[PDB]
Amino acid sequence: MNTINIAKNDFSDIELAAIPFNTLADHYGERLAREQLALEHESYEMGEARFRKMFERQLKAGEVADNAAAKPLITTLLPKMIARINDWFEEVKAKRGKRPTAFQFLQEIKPEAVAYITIKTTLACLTSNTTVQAVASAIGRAIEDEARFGRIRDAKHFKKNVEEQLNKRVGHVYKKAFMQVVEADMLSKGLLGGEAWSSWHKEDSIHVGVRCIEMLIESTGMVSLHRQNAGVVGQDSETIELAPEYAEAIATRAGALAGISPMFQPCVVPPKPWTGITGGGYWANGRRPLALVRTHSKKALMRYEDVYMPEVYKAINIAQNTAWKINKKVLAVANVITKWKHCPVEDIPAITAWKRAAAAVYRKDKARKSRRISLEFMLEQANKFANHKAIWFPYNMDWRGRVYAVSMFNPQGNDMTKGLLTLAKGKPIGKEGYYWLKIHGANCAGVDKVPFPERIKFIEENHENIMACAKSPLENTWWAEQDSPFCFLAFCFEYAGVQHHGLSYNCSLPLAFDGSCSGIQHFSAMLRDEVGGRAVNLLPSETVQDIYGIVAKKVNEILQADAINGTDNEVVTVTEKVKLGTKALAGQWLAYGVTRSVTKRSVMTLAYGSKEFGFRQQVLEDTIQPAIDSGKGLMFTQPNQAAGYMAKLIWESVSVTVVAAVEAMNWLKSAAKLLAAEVKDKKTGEILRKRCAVHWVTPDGFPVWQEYKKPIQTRLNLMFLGQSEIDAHKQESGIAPNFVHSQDGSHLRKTVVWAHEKYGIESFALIHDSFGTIPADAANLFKAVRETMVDTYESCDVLADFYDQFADQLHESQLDKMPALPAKGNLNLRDILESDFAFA
Amino acid sequence: NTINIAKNDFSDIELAAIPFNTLADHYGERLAREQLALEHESYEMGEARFRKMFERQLKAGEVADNAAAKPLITTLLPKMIARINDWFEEVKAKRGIKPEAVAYITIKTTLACLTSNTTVQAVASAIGRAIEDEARFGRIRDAKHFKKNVEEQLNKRVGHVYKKAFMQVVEADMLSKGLLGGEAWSSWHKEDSIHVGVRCIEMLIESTGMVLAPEYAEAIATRAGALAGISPMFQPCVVPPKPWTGITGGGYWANGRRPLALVRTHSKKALMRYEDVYMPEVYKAINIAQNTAWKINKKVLAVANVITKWKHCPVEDIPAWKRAAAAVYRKDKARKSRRISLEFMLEQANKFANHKAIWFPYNMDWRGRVYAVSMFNPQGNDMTKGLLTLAKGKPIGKEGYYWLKIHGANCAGVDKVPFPERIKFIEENHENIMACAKSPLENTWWAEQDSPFCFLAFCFEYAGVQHHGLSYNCSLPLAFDGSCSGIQHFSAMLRDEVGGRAVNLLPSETVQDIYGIVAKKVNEILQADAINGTDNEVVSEKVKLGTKALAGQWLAYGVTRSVTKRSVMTLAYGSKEFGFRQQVLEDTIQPAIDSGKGLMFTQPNQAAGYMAKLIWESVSVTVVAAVEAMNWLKSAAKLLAAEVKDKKTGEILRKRCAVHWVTPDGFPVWQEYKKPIQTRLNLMFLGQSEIDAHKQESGIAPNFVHSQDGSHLRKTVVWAHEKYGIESFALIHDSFGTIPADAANLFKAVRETMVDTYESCDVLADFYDQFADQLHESQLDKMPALPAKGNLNLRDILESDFAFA
DNA sequence: TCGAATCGCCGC
RNA sequence: GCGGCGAU
DNA sequence: CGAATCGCCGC
RNA sequence: GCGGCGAU
Repeated sequence: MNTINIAKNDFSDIELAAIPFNTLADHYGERLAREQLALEHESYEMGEARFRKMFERQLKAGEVADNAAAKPLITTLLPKMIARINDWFEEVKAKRGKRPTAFQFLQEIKPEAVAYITIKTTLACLTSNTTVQAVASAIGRAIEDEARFGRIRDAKHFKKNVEEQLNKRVGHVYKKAFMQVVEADMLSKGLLGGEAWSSWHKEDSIHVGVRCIEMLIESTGMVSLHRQNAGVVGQDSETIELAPEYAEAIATRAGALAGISPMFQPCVVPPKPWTGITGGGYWANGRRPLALVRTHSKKALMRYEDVYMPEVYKAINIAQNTAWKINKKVLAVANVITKWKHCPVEDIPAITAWKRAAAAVYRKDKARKSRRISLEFMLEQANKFANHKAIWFPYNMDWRGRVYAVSMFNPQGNDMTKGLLTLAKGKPIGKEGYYWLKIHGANCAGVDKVPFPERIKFIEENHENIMACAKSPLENTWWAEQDSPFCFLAFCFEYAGVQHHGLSYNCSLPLAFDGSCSGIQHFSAMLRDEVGGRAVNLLPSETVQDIYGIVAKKVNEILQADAINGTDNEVVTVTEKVKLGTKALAGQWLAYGVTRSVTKRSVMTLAYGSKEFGFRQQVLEDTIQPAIDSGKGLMFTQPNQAAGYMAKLIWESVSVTVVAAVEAMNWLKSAAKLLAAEVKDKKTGEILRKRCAVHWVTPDGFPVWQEYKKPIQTRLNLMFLGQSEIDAHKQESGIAPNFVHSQDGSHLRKTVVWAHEKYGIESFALIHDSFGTIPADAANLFKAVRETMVDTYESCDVLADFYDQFADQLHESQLDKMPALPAKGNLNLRDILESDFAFA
Repeated sequence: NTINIAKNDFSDIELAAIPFNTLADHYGERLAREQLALEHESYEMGEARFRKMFERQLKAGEVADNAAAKPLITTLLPKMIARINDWFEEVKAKRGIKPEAVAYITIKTTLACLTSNTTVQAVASAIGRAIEDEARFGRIRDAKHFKKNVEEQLNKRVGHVYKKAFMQVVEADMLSKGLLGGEAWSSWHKEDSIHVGVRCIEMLIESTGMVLAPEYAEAIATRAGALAGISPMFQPCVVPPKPWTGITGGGYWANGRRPLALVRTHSKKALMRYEDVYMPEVYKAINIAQNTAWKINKKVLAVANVITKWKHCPVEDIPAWKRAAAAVYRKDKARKSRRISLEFMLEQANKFANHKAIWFPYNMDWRGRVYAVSMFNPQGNDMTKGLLTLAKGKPIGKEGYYWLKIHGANCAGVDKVPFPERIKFIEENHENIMACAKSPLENTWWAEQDSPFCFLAFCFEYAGVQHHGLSYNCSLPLAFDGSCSGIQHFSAMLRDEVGGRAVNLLPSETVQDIYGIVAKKVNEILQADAINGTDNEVVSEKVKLGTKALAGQWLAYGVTRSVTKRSVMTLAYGSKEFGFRQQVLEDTIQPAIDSGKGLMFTQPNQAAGYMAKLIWESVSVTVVAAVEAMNWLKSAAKLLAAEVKDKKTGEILRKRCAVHWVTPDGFPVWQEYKKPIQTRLNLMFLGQSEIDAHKQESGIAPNFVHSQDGSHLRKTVVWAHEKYGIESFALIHDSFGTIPADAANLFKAVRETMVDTYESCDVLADFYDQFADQLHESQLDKMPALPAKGNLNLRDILESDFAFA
């Protein structure tokens, strides 16, 4: 209800405590220590204010039970209510006479569901008319709504196709409106048994809630009952109050939670070097200390305390030390255009389907608001730190070891954020620096599928356009028309500077180089796949290699062959419909024209574990369904048959193109499945080998543990929200994408330390496979990122090491099931050193 | 005043809510209640022990020694210490012992006076005496080289007065020499010593509120209360132990404030590392070991009960030099100490004498060696072993009777002869064994043996077989011990054939005495050394005795297995030629001088040093694998513990690193010896976070070999239980025992596990794989290579009868 | 019978 | 958890 | 200066 | 921590 302010004493400690102050002051002076500790203090202040506004809205909406401060108490009272429900039902049955008027109503709703519906609706009613009648009414109408529309949910098979559309709607009235529509539809089909719901009358609903209110006072006792003006027929009223201890418990938990949810901001001094698991980054001893590894359990964090990973610690601290500053020139442009357009680069002037169209505009209206709120935060943070000579971002890691910045405004964000951020410590650009400055500008414009010589040609041909954009960014919109506009505009400014000030010009712009498909690149390196490696530019090639265009080419080759040969159409009975043959289906697709657009997402999702089944849903939504809406797709007479046909063709094309990827992810999936199973002798039933997690260690020395854990029980209501064992399926789903991500994290970490030690590089722009530095150091970073990758996969056999980790854990029945290690290929790793387009 | 945790807290250990039916359905309610009563009582008994100890410290002003008073003192010392220097600055600013010691001496003397004259003068006068006592005596400490010699004698002295008498005598000897300065101690003015006191008191009240303040008095009390609850006197189980399914909670069934831990670790973090580890075979061994059902040998107990009332030690004295006078004092302390342990062991054995079976929970140390949890357990002294026998029995049979005879002759001490002789000794004394069994009080022959109570328990069973034939059921454990487990294990992994004969690992016609082997080699050097030796040369001026001259004395005295004996048992523990020279003097040169012999040794230390290099050289050629291994593991640990810094920069390339290895059973062990950066020691008063390089080096070789034998023991019990019917195991770290019928099968199993493990695993190479990445670029050139494999075949091990393991 | 990557921000 | 945004 | 572990008792 | 005893 009412929460005392954390801020007055406990946030005051952040600036007061001497040991955090002295440690900061010794490194960077008292005054930078003053600013940093006050800034970290404000970060905690902003975070507490964030909680208070959300709590106020949730209290107003009756959604306090949804808030985290109210979840712990509800978990305690819920069993007591349920037990009292079940006993009441048994006690009412035992007694003889007319059954109480709520008995029948309470029965169709699950005893768990009534329990939560009463607690939430009573908490909603009390925190937002305390009379028992209004709350009993409010309970009853909620019980009936779960009763009437629940019938649809459990029926179930049809509900699975209406489940998503229910979720896509926001707000109870919209959820209820949609459910009245489906109920009418399914009643017309006769699915619900043809039984139209007879609405409860008001006096019934009142009696439903009162029995619930009584039942909580006996069992739980949070609410208590009070009678006003007893014995007077006019004013005899009964009222409901919350137990103060329970209100104090949410209030204590609300305050406890507000002090541990800061809004992290950039540092005005270099971030605190990591010496251990906790307390890196920000310098204050804080209520929410940073962790080196972002984990879901304290235990998975504790495993890292013992481990000796000097190279992991060095890489994070080097990355933290990178000095950034706000690009004021970009910020000047963004401050203007943002006031005029919701998205500044969105609409530049330049020279059943209806139901699906309505869903699109609804999503578009959501997307506009969500996009703009992120924009407003980034600009405000950018304008805040604009006048600082440098700022710094702390770094930590996810549980797989990938590196992420900690502050909400960070260099790993969207274009506008990336454009608003530049490095602080620049060097004179030089001939080689100018060259990569133009290559970077070419990539920001979207000229990336072309060799470097034509990338330079594109920049130099558009010299006058680039110059005009830098001189008047508001008068020439050409930069906004580019693929990465603000980052392109950032290049335009530095390009203009080099021409004004020559090659002596000091440029501090981050020149990002990104691996084309890092997962397939890594998988191709492990098993030495030549064909896969060439497709992802691991091996030197005549031109840049587009894996989508390659797969599209192989798809089109099948289509042309399946147009001359291939099955005729046939008629199949279904519970008679025509089943289109491959010859018909090929003709439809050739009529559409299959490009890299048709195959792109399928290749991207390959590292995530997607296969032929998942491609059909991709193909339908990405190309076929938009084609029908556009008035194309007359060829797609049966859309699902076309998608399934094309998904087969994409999967065959992908698997023969990158064999190492397909084989390696299968081997890891088989490993996790065996380890995640419980081994029980069928006759005895006893479990011989328990369910086991998956663990490996990166060549960088980062350990990682995959323990996806499933909760035992869960509850779900239609209109109100729902409120450990190893999850074997998530273990198999996650093992291959997580393993390859742990490798690219090690590659990134090994790159920054190698670029820092062999070469002089001190500034790093890092987005998981994108490696950036100032132009003067661009050539060496290009060198460094290739040298690391060749070294690890010459030094280490990551899959064989992985096998050595879990081979002991395997049970004797499982060993025949385990596949062998995939065969190595003919690729030579030293060709990666001379590969122009790997970028990594 | 200490609150009684026992009232509410020892109801929590009872845990009379976790269904005792969990125990009661499987084993019966009375036994379940008794077990829960026993664990409850075990916690109560320990609390009473703490209280009696605490009171005695209270009477003697020793509360500052007690752990309950420490955590305040460590909080209050630096605030005090800061205030000492603050006045030191103020007095230095205005013209008009260590600071830590002044703080510690003030706090201890004040707390003692209040614990046991509350006047401000009386305490300051006592505090003034201690500071003056520290200054005069501390001059000897800070001189220092001679202090290193007298330090050991101060440590042997006990009681503030008795250390003072010694330091008084040494100061005279130093001064009658003149070593401390010739300046006698200048006695503090009695009014100045009270002035120093008052001054230190006044600082204490300003720095801390302790002067005693109530909050500090309840802090000792609440901590003392918590410490009485976590120190139980563990008792044997009357039901089978709870199987270990995890890191904690095994063994005893009751939920406790101090649950059992699978691995005994000094740090909670070291225990936490074992939770993630999957070691199924380690868990099996502990659970089968816990499942062994024991019974108290009543016949042994009746004999023990009477002789313990008549003799301080039942078997010590049977009717059949100033340093020496210090030793008889030690014997008087010895005679006491054994009696307290004896009386408790008798008390427990009588307490459980009527139970049809008792069980012992098990856990392990950080090296993985398996220890029984109860204070009364089968890993005790000869009388404790004799009081305990297995409950499960099988008819003895011809094979079992043979091993019963073999066990008896080992208890008699005939363990250096072949098995047919060991058999023969028994029937030669067959009439004496009967008489000992028939009337143990009338015949004292059983007490004369090397392991009398075990030999008496053998006498009872040997009589029992003769009464009822081979049909008679015997449940007595028959323990067989490897001659030297460390040398055996080291010789196997490096395939040293020469070592294997010495430890009887190879099949041999006769038992091999490794002490005899090294001694014969020493004699051979000594004989040659008389023929060729460095001449005596004179380097006051003293003549150094030539190697031939030193040989002549040693040859006149002679060298026997006993002289070499220690240097090889110490060798597994890591002792070296430097260490050897002392022990040779103490064991062989010192008793000769008391005997009147040692006339030949003109200089004892010259003989000890000359001897020392002869055992070490003879040891090195006798067991080359054991020496060659131990250097490699030590060399590794030294590199891991060292810090690598850029010589000019000092920036640390590699931190001090602990060493880690995994036993073939899968038990992991991490060796992290840690040394505090600062420590305070006072001469007259009690003494009060980096890897310790010397401890890491000193410990790695013996700790590694212990982890292997524990892995072997754990492997042996699982192998013996699964391949063979054996369900009852008597285990003492390398001694394997079972009922006589099952002995021959365990006799087989202990070989098979040892052979199978070293054929399958190269343990030292695996150890390299663990620290290989940790080694720095400078260290890799320094690191020695792995010692070479030898020509020993491990298939010979299963054939040897004398290895016993 | 079922199902068909990680991290953050905002909203409920 | 659900809805949307963004990063790889 | 620097020459095994685990218990119990005592200080 | 130091001293004594025991197990290996």
